Amino acid sequence: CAYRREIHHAHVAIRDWLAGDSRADALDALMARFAEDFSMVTPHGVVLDKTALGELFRSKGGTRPGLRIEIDGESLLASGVDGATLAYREIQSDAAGRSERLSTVVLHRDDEGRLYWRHLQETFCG
Repeated sequence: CAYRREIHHAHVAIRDWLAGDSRADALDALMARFAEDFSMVTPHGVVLDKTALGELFRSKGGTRPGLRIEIDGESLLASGVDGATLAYREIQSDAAGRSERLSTVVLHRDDEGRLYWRHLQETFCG
């Protein structure tokens, strides 16, 4: 579905950016997926707004060569005319190692079907 697709495509863009295999003007296009009022809770229990996430991604561009990101365990928790809330699992692996986290995302949709990230919370596993 469109929601599952957005979760996957966003992470492919994130992976390419972190690995240094991104398209031209990649970061702006990536940050455009996030709503103005986006907020997230990282696995460290730290809160980041859109501006803060953008600064973080800027500093991390190309820092994880060969990075691979796997998304699975997607579950539609709620959905309506304004969007949906879903849960999923994210696995990251590179030379430095592998990490697993569980996430909850709130996606906002406009009438043209376009999706924007409104909220994201992640929790480390293992």
